[PDB]
Formats: sequence, structure tokens, C-alpha cells
Amino acid sequence: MKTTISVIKADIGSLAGHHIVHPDTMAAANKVLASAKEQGIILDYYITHVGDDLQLIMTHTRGELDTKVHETAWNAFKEAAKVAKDLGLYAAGQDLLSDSFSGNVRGLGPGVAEMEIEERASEPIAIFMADKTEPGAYNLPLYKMFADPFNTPGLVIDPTMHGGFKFEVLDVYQGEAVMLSAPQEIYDLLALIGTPARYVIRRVYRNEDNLLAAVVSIERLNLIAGKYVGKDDPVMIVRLQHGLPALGEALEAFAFPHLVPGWMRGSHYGPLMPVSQRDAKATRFDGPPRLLGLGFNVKNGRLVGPTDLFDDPAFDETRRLANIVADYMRRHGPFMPHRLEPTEMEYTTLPLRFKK
Amino acid sequence: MKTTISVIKADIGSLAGHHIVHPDTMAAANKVLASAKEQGIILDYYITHVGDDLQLIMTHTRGELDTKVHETAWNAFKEAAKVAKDLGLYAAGQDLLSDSFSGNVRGLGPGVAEMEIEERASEPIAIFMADKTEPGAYNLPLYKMFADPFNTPGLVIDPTMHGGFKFEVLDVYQGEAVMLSAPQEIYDLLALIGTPARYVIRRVYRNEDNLLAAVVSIERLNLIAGKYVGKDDPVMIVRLQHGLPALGEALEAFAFPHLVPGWMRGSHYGPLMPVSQRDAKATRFDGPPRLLGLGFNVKNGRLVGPTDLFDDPAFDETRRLANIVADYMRRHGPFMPHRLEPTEMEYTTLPLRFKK
Amino acid sequence: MKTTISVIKADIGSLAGHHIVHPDTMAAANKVLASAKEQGIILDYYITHVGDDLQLIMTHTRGELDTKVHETAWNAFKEAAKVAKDLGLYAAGQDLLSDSFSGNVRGLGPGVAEMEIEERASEPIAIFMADKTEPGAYNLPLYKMFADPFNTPGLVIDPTMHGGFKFEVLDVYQGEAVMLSAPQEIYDLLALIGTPARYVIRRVYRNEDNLLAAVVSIERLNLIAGKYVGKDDPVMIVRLQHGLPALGEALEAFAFPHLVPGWMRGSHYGPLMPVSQRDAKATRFDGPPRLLGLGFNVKNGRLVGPTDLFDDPAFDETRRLANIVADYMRRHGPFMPHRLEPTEMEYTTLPLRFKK
Amino acid sequence: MKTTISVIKADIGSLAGHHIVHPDTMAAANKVLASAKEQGIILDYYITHVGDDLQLIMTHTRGELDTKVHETAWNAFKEAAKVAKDLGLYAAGQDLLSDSFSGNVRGLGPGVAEMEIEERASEPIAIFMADKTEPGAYNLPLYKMFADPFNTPGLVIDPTMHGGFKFEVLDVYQGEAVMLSAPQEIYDLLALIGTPARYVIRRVYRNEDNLLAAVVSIERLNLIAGKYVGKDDPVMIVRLQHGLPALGEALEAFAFPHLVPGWMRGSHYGPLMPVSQRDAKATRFDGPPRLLGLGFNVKNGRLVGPTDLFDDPAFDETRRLANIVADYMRRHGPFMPHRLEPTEMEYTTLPLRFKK
Ligand SMILES: [Mg+2]
Ligand SMILES: [Mg+2]
Ligand SMILES: [Mg+2]
Ligand SMILES: [Mg+2]
Ligand SMILES: [Mg+2]
Ligand SMILES: [Mg+2]
Ligand SMILES: [Mg+2]
Ligand SMILES: [Mg+2]
Ligand SMILES: [Mg+2]
Ligand SMILES: [Mg+2]
Ligand SMILES: [Mg+2]
Ligand SMILES: [Mg+2]
Repeated sequence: MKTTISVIKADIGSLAGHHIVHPDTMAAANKVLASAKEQGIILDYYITHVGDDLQLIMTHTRGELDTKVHETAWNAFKEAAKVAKDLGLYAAGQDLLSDSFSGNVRGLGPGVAEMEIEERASEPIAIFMADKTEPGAYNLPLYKMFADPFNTPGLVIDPTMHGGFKFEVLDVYQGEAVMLSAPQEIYDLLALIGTPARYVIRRVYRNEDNLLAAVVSIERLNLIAGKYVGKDDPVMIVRLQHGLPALGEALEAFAFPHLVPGWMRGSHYGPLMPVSQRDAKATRFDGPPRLLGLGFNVKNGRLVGPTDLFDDPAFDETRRLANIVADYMRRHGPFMPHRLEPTEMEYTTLPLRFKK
Repeated sequence: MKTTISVIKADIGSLAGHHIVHPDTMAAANKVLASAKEQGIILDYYITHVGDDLQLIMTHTRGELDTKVHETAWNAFKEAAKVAKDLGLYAAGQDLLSDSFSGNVRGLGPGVAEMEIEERASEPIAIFMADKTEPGAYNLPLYKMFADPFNTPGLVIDPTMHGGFKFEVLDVYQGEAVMLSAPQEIYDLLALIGTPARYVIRRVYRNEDNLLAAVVSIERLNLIAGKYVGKDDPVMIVRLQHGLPALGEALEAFAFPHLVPGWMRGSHYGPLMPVSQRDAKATRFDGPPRLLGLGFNVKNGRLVGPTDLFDDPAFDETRRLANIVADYMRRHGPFMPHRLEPTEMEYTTLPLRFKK
Repeated sequence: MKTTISVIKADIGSLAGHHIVHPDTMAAANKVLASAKEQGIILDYYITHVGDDLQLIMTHTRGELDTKVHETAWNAFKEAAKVAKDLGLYAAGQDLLSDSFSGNVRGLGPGVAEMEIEERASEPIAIFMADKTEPGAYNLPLYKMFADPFNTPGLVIDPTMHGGFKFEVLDVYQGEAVMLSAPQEIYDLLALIGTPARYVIRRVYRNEDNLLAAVVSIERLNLIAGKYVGKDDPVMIVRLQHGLPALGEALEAFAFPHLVPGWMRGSHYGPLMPVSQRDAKATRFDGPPRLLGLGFNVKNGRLVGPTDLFDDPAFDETRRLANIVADYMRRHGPFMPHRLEPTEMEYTTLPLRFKK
Repeated sequence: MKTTISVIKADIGSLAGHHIVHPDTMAAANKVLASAKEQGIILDYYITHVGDDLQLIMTHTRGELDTKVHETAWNAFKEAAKVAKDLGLYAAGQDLLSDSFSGNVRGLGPGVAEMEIEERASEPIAIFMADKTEPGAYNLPLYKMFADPFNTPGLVIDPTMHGGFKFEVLDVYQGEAVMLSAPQEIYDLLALIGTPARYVIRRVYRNEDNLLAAVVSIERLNLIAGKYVGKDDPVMIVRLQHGLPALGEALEAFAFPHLVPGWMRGSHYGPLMPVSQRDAKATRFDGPPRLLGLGFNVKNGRLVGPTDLFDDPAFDETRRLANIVADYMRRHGPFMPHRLEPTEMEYTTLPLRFKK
């Protein structure tokens, strides 16, 4: 008997630009999930947003890629999008690329990260949700959490973690994945994941017992649509403690606001800014990219929490540095490396008299 | 069938100096607009303030310079001023220069920015309202939003924007306007708008289709009254997205807190400080100048929102820099260039034994 | 009768790594140029280095791409490389890719920027030489100097400059060039030069009279060798004053230390640090990239000067920001966008178990 | 036929406290080494100091632990100490613990780092010499240089380095050493070297070919004398380039001024401050600890150089941070963790009424 934690998210429109989810659209999604919970389809849920991305966090006993859970999410998004359209919100139904649902949401526009697990003696988790970036934004943090002993001293001091972790790395262009184990294969790992537009960490497992420790949403709108229609805006679930990274080691991996692709027009690098729920909205230059972190405990399918992780003074300098770096990046205007590299600009309209 | 967005504002008195609009005066204005909405004169409205300037944001179907909409605003201001006088507020009825109303508010004291438009597939807008400065304070930001590719990379990457924008520049001293198109005429444009006391951007249009993209209030109290009676305190409406600047590009143009004329006694340059609604009040040296930004979507004449745009951590360094610059400017005392140039001081009382 | 200014440079080996040119190698080059000057091949010269790149600045009356001037430079490099080898310097003869010389140095390894001009009533110039980067590093500065009215207010105020400048942009991958004129074609210009690895500004001309105003070295070692053998380390000559940018406008364009490609192992972005002659050496992470600027007047083929342009307190904050940004970039380790994009890594050894 | 690089150092007394080597004592050492060079005992040498430690850098063909080379160093120290005593310098002959020499300097007081090598196609090296700390101060930097891919991206991108490096770790308390290979054994490595007073990296080798890449002096005065008589003040030689860390990767490892044990009275942690030769002297609180870095090329036993590595603006923020951290540490007074842990204080006089 297992519990599945599913985070399914989508942009269904937003106020004043790609800025923030309107509360009336969340209330519409809530009605759908409330009904699903009453019917016993799901055991519990929490709805929120980061920027213009509406987040459905659900626990249930129906496994990964469950048609009914995914269809419940789809319906919640559709009801939210209808309210968005009635309110004349910008980009109403943005990420709902298909007219209809079948099978599951993957390839329809919504992003999904989910894990079916056996709840541990206690089951603390952190869920990270980002706006204005793509799934590869989690590569550097996951490398740090699970492989870098300067981030996660448990790797050095905690006998249960000494055996290390392995990474399922997806080549999103070719649709093939490889497993690489730390610390033995870290140089090979970094040779790949250092290119986050192509090679994305999708899951992480503990080596000793193959315990599933983290999952990342790997939907990429560029690759689904064949052109730029928005930033993917990814989510990740990380299990904590008991020989997995401590909450503090997971958070340590976000204390440095690294440059991630996306931001204005899906065409720029900007610093990932960890923020409180109230600050999870896109402003200057349609960002900077925003990261919301929520901590929960899962108990018999119940979601206890959330606690808003980055809403705390220990991240005030991280936010200040993100602001300073955003200004520095912006002084580059439309030049690389503030503007994206050509292989990723090729999905924008940029492509649209030379003499020998 | 078109929707008109009208922002009409006026100083009708304030608490403790030129500091803040008193809530009882807003409640008085509200009664008038509530009645107008009930009667179907206007479709929706939002009332707020920036500093000592009371803001009436109205949507309706009666066009630009409509006598009845303007008279509704005038009456709301008069009721607010009566409450101000009953409360013994400072400068009760300040900007109500005429004893009576006729035609429209222009030349009577209140400022107005309005645009009659066809609502787009969605109609996101930003409305900017400033205290302690004059309309030319928007020249540099509008130049950046609509012409500078280091601000608005859509000009470079977005095929719909590549054709550029044109600017209606008003010579406010001579009462004549010229149209200049970017990027071809940017050097000529800057030769004018670099003198913001004289040449003010009044409207901006997209070149390809002549779509009206922005409007600025161009009432100038100095020029209406023939002497200094206050700072004009201007407003601007900017349409967003769909081949116009993104919300983030409009906000990028205010990320640098530039020096603007006004501040204490209408006689100084100080940095434009973008602020939240709660911080939209004038304090040190009767400023620094304050900028409030509200995002809305317009839907069949309904105002959805507002979202308070600058109330966000991405502008915390902008505010800090404004504070540092304010202190630096203030160490100049009554010397140029902190004090205004003679041609603009001539409207103050400054003019009021030399030997060959 | 014209004067040609030729800057020909090459890495012929360095002390302790890719750090600094050894003085004995400069003395060897000097002997060759001293002889050439005595023979009347060249009229004057100045020898220096930036980092590990030995710089030959020569004036003569023999035109661009002169075989004898280029062969003189080649011989000076060969004598310098022989001393480097005798001293056991690192990478002795690094940029001397050919065993022998023919025609000119282009394609043999050395970089060259040269302009044949008619000396003006006075002929002030600035010569910029960079280590640990590539020619496209000058794209943003040249755009600013010659097209951006926020950099070069002469474009707005100086009637002789109002007509603007045009840019010869080389597609270095395809070996074709296009001319684009500012301000009319700036959005098209930026769409190209924003990708500096591919599209490089090679020359700039004044529109009114087609006066040649600047030239950049466009040798790219990657493209010459078919693999990474070093950073190109480019040079540029800019003519000043008399309706061309003032010295101060040229220097303004380097006051922002932008991110440029190169740095460690030719595989990273780092900030361009303008430095004095004494600080023109590569240290932390084999950089940051260094920029030396020398001002001269040219008088009947005589080089009057140099003055060391960035050795001045007005660039102390530029250097401090470069240091702060270098640290921030370095915390990214081997991840983009600190590490280069894949299309440019493909020249490194990086290219050297996936399941569906 | 091999070349040996030997760095042998000792404190023979200093001016005004433990502050700086007096030049007359260096001139005395010079006479001895000049004679040794004339006799052909050594091929070349360079004499300098860091703080109160007199440094003899010698190249020769006599191998590691050569009695005659060590006796030459001993004699140079004795002549320098005689001058120190004649000048009434503080702590004249400090590190000369034995009255007489036999075999080699190890265990007599002087520190030694030496490597017998086959000179590579070119042989660039960096020599690091520190005052006011102990050999374990190099553990974190050597880990970074040779194992951390966020420091040395060659580990990821350079096929010649992908196989990694191994570390000879000396347990200085038990006098036994272990070899640990990166990246496979990094967690075990860090579990040891994270305690730098006990486990010290002594040598580093490349895994592929067992090439000797670095050596550290492991003399520890506490353990030689059985009590505190000074800080060991260690030296290290690092070979560079050609599939070993680049100069810039070696320097990157010192860009963070980490806390190291020693400083005042051998009893405190303070930040390691990389400095120029002119700044290599101990001041505030008898520090902070100082690090001098000299780059050379070795050519047929000749020392070409030095270049003063940290005398460069790229380390100005490193020095500023060291100053800020020194002040912060100092506000702790005699409390851990500014004061050393008890197991290391036990060598001081600290050890020299409790009721149940
Ligand atoms: Mg959106
Ligand atoms: Mg989003
Ligand atoms: Mg998105
Ligand atoms: Mg007032
Ligand atoms: Mg006001
Ligand atoms: Mg006013
Ligand atoms: Mg080199
Ligand atoms: Mg170079
Ligand atoms: Mg080079
Ligand atoms: Mg001493
Ligand atoms: Mg010492
Ligand atoms: Mg000592």
C-alpha cells in the first residue's frame, strides 16, 4: 500500500501580463479538487500558485500517471481557465494546449512531478515550484543536494548516506535517459547536466537501497509545441531526512541564486530568486525567476503543512544578491550571455544582404 | 463599440502638509462615483491616492474628453474638497482652480490621461500615478519602454514589434505637437524630450497599425496658473502585451530611479521612487517623488485588479538607491542642479546693488 | 598619401601558465622592429603585452594587408618565440600555427587590426587589446560607442554626428558580411551582434562621408584550427574626436564590465576587466578577461604616447564590480551560463548508456 | 635525468616581533647559496620571505632528502641566524631546534617541500608559502584544485584529467599515510582532511599515470618539540598545465580566504590572506595568516621568474573579505571557535577548586 504525491501545474491565465494567478481561478480549481476529495479519488490536496502558474498538490493512492488523477487536474485547470476567460485575464488557458484530455496531462501542456512511495517512519518532504524558468533550473540544486559534500555534509558524516546517490538524467532532445552514480561518476554527470536545456535530472535515488528521493517535472513546452509558447515553469518533490538530505541541506542548495534560463520572453538568463508565497509573482522584466518552497509531512495520505520555506530572514541576502545580479545582467540588453544561446532562441521568433 | 479608460486626478487637500490624502475625502469621492456607476454613466471605477493626489480610475463608453465623465470627476473632487475643508486639511481644494466646471477638467486644475480603445483579445494595462513631479518625468521611462532595445528586447526579437513605435511630443510652452518615429528618428526625439519641462511625450503609437499604446496627462499647473501652485503630479496609462511592451518591459523602465523635477516647493530634482500603495506618501523633503503602479485587465468595461506593481522585492534596491541619491542630492542645499534651473524657478517666488 | 596603423599580435608563450609575456621575449621582438624602423619599412612602433599576448603597434605607409609589414611582425614573433622556447616558457610559439609565413599573418595564428587613413587635422586614437576573450567581446562596446545615444551624446547634440554610423558585421561562420546603418537598422543590428560568437562587428564607418572610424581583429583560432587552441584575444583601433566619438565616449563604452566568452580553458563567461598596463596579466581562473587601452596621437606616421587609459580612479568601481561578478559567476561551477553554450564548447574536448 | 625542486624554509628571527625577515639575514643566506651554486651543488635558487619565514627555493639534480642540499640550507639558515643575533632580532634562530645538522633538515626545525621530477615539454609551477599557520591549511585548497569540479573544470572538460587525482594523506599523529582516489573516495577523503591538524595532504598524483603533481611540507613543530614553539608555516609546490590544474585553477583554490589555525600565539583561527611580496608580513594580531604565491617555469634546472601571483587586482576582494572576517573573528576574544580546540591548545601553556 503506497501513497502517491502528485504535483500537477499549469498556467491558465494571469492578471496584467504573466504576473500572478487571480484568486477567482484558484477558487474554481478548488471546487473540482474538493469534489474529487469528497469522492475519495484523492485523499488530500493543497492549491497555490507561483507567479502565473496554478499549482495542484495532491495525495492519493492511485499511482503515478493515473488517468483519473490527471483528468481531475485537467478539469480543475479547465474550470480555472473558464473563470480566467470570463475575467478577461491575459493568456487565458495558456498551458492548455489540447482541446481535450486523454490518458494523462503529459504532452497536453501541464507539468507534472509525482512519486509513488511507501511512507517512511515519518515522511517530511519539500515541494519546489518555479516561475519563469525551465526544468533544468533544478540541475545545479539537485547536484548540490545529493552529490556535493560542501552542500550536504551527511554524505561525509552520516553512515547511511556515504554510499551516495544516483541520477536519472533525461536527454530531452533525444528522449533517452541514463543513470549516473555519485561520487564515482560526478565528472560525467556534470559534463551533461551543465547543459540544462538538454540534459535534465528527472529523478534521484539512493544507491544503497534504490530509494526514490526526488522527482522533477520534465515537460518542456518548446519541445511539445515546436515553438516558444511560454516558460515550462517546473516543479520538484524532494523527500527529506532519514538518510536523505535534511530540510536544511535541501534549502542550502538554493541559498545561491544561480542564473537560469527563461525570464522575459523566454529569452534570457536571470537569477533564481527564492521567495515567500506573498512574493511569488513576476514583476521587473517579467521576473526575476521566482522559487516557492513548501514543506509538508505526509501522514496516511494527509498533507500536514505547508510551511513557507523561503519566507525567512536566512534568505534575505539571497534575495538581495538576486536583485543586484538582475540589474547587472540587464545592463547587457539583448546580448549573450544575458540573452539565450542561439540553439534555444531558435524556438522564439528571432529566426524570422550578406555578401561574400 | 469602444471602451474608454479615464484616469482623472486632483489634489483636494491633505493631512499635515502635502503628505497624504485623508480617507474621509476618498469616501466622499466614492459616493459620487458609486452613483455615476449606478446610473450607467461609467461602467466601473477604482479610487486611490498617490501622496496628496486623489485618483479616479474610470471605465466607460463615452469617449475621450466627455463632458459628463469629466463633470462626474469634478463633482467627486468637489465633495472630497468639502470634506477636506470640514476637516481643516492643508490646502483644501488645492487643484480646483476654477470655481465652476465647464466642458471638461482640462485647464481647471485636475490632470487627465484617457484613451478610447477597442479591447484586444485580452486587455492588460498598467496605470502609473506620481506625486511631487511633472508629466515630463515619464519621458525617459516611455523612451525606454517603446524605443530602447536594452529595455524592451521585444523590439529585437518579436516580429510584431520590429517596426517600432512613434511618439507624439508636445511642446507645452508653444502648444504644438510633432510625431517622431523610432528607431529612425531617435536622435531627434532625444534632442527634444531630454528637456522634459518643455517637450513631453503625450501619446505613443505602434508604427505598423497606428495602435494607441500609451497616454500621459499633460496638464501643467505652472502654465495653467502663470505661477507655481503645486506640482502637476502626472498619470499615464500603458497598454501591454500582444506586440506592445510586456508588463515586465514597462516595469523595467522604472527600475532606474531617475532624477525628476518637483519635490520640495516644486523647486528641486530628486529620484523617482517606485512604491507600494502603503508607501505612496510624501515625507523627507516632501518626497522623494513617489510612483504608484497598478496593473489591471479591462474586460467589457470592467476593471479586473488592481495588482500593486512596485510592492515587490524586485524593486527593493531601486528604493534603496533612491534613498541614497536623495541624501546625496540634499547635500547640495539650494544649489543647481539639485535646485531647478532658472527658467523653471521663474514660476516660483524666487524672482521676487549691482555695480558695473 | 596615407598613414596605416597596424596592430598585429600573437601569443608566443608565457610565464607560469597563460599568465604574462616575459620581458626577454618583448626585447627580441623589439630588435626586429627596431631594424624595420631603421630600414624605413615602418615609421614608428610601440611594443607591449596584455596577459600572454605580445602586441606590435606599428605605423607605416604600406597599406592594409602589406606582405612586408606582416612578415616583419611574423619575424618578430618568431624571434620572441625562440627566446620563449630557450626560457622553457609555457606554450612557446602558441599562436604561430604555421611553420612558415606567406602573404600575410591572417590564417597563420596572429591577430591583426589595421586601418589605412588620411590623418585628420589631428589624429587621436585609442587602441584596445584584450586577453582571455574573442573578437565579439567588442560588439557591445562598439554598439554603445557608435549607436547608443545614452553612451555617446554627440549623436544627439553634435550636428556632425547626427547622421549616425554604419557597421560592417561579419558572419564568421559563413564568411560573409553585411552593412547595417544606425539608427534606422539598430533592431536588425542587435538581432545579429547579440550573438558575438557568430556575428562580429569588423569595421565602423560614419554615414555622412563613409569615414572609416574603427577596425576589429576578426581572426578566430577555433575557426582557423578546427578546434580550441586558445582564446583569440582581440584588438581594436578607434579613431576619436572631430565628429567621431570623444575619447570619453569610447571609454564610457567600457565602464560596464560585461560578460564575455573565454576565460578558463576558453570555456566560460566572465566580466571584461579594464586594467592598467601593470595589471594586464591573467590570474584567478586564468583571468578575469583583461582589457588594456592605450591612447595615442598619430602625427606624420609618428606615434605620440601612449597614455594608459584605464589606469585611473574613474575605473576603480568598474574593476570592483568585475571582481564581484567574477566570484558570482564562479559559484556556478561547470554549469551554463558560466560555462559556454554547446555550439561553442564543441571546439573543446568536451565532446570526447542512454536508454529509450 | 631528473630535476629536483626543493623549497626549504625556516624562521631564523625577525624584526619587532614575529613580523618580518630582516634583509641583512637574507643577504647572509644568499652568500651561502651563491657559493653552492658556484660549486655546482645546486643549479639555481631564489631567496625570499613570507612574514618571519626565510624561504630557500632551489633547483638541483641531487634528488629528494639530499644530505648536501639540506646541509647547504642548514648552513644558510645558520649564517642568517648569526646575523639575526648580531642585530638583536626577536627569536634569533627560532626554528633551528638542533645545535647541529645530520642527515637532512626534517626534525631539526626547518620545513621542506621537494619533488624530483622529469621536466615536461614545459614545466610551469606555483610555489605557495604561508606564515602564521600549519600544513593542514593547504588541505581545502588542494582538495579544490585536484578534486572539485566547481574549482577545476578541467576535471569535467579535459579528457586528460577525467581520470582524476589521488591524495597521499598523512596521519601526522600516528605517522602513517593512506592513498585515496578522487572522485570515487571523496567522501572518505573529506572525513579525514576536514580535520587538518591531524590529517594532512602530503602529495597529490594523477591517477592515469601516477604523475607527481603537488607536495606539501609536513613538518609540525608542535609534534617535533612536544610543545608550542611557533607556527609550522608551510610551503607547497604545485605543477601546472598539461593535464594538471591550470595556473588559474590553482589560484581559484585560494580565492576564498578560509579559516586556518595559527595566528596569534599559535592559538587561533583566522582567514588565510593571499598577498603580494611587499604585503607578506604579519601585523594585526600577528597576522592575519599570509600566503605568498610565486609562479616559475623550470628549464634545465633554471628558475625562470618569479611572477608574484596574488599581487593583482583579482584578489583585492579576497583580501577585503579576509579583513572583514578577521575583525568578526576577533570579537570572539578567547572563545572557541576563534581560539583553538582543546586538543591543539594542549601544546600551549593553557594547560598550566572544583567540587562534586
Ligand atoms: Mg503566463
Ligand atoms: Mg509561469
Ligand atoms: Mg509557463
Ligand atoms: Mg498638495
Ligand atoms: Mg501631489
Ligand atoms: Mg500637485
Ligand atoms: Mg597563452
Ligand atoms: Mg591570451
Ligand atoms: Mg590567445
Ligand atoms: Mg617567528
Ligand atoms: Mg612564521
Ligand atoms: Mg613559524
